Amino acid sequence: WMPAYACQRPTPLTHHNTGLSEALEILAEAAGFEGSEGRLLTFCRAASVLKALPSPVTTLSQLQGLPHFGEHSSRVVQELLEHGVCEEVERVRRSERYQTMKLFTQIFGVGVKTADRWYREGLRTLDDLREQPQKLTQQQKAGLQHHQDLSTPVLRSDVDALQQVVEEAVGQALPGATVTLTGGFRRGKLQGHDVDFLITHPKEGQEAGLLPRVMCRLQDQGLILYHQAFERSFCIFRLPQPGSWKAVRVDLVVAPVSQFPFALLGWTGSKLFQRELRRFSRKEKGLWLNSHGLFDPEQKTFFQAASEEDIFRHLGLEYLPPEQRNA
DNA sequence: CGGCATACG
DNA sequence: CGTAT
DNA sequence: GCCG
Ligand SMILES: [Mg+2]
Ligand SMILES: [Mg+2]
Ligand code: NA
Repeated sequence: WMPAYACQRPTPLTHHNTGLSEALEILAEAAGFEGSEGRLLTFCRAASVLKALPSPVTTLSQLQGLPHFGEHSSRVVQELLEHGVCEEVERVRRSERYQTMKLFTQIFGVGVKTADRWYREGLRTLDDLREQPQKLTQQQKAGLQHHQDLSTPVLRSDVDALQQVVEEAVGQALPGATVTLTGGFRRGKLQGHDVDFLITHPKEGQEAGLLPRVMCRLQDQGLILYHQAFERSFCIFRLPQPGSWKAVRVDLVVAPVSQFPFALLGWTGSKLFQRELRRFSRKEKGLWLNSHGLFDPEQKTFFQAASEEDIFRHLGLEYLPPEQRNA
């Protein structure tokens, strides 16, 4: 009734076990702050299973037979059902370690490893970092200066305005090039913390060298608050606001049209969905999947895809639209 | 017990 | 090390 | 932390 891989089941954006999934994802996040990638994955998977259910979990027995629910995740659900709260989850929420690692990792340019080192040095607040800017990278200085704006959700109305200015710059850099909205917004999200665009051109090869030309034109228009040959660009855009503006994170990605279905699939997510899809491809089908293609290691050949539908078919999976990939 | 996705900047 | 889904 |  419940397949083991998230890519084998539709997962809508809104579901019937929000509180339970949120608690398990706290534990997944905390596992990540401690470098326990294995425990992070299990908690993430257990959370996604609940997102895929057709109704609320009301009794512990309803977890029987569900994949990725063992003693620990089941105990978390049990306590939430009996008391509306899970002691372990609440201890994590208020712990100084969790709050600081979460605060530091959400800085653009700060990963788990950097946040952990700063934590061990006694640092706890953003102003602690600001007072010692000599130890910050140029990327981290940008992320810290813009941290407040980058914490404000991006609205779908913002996305439309950004896509227009991106299309304009893309149109001058390479006539005929196209811009596709990807990421969480393509999955139907109404808010987000960044906007993701995928750029290609219908004539194979014409996209080569395109991203530097796009970036230089965006910068000349005064729209780039920060950015680093290349095919991925992690920028901070200047988004007009009523009587002012705000900083917004935008990712620009280029792919040749031959690889466009794979890049669209990869960059549409969710993150967990893509990990599960690549895991499923390798372990169940013996095929190697990434955002560039799908490789058969036996015949040493790449699978040609003209659409996401092609890719699902070549993996023996039923097609899922982006709005059902919210694992 | 091994494995846990796979890239690019 | 960071970034991305 | 859980699966095969
Ligand atoms: Mg995104
Ligand atoms: Mg992004
Ligand atoms: Na970060």
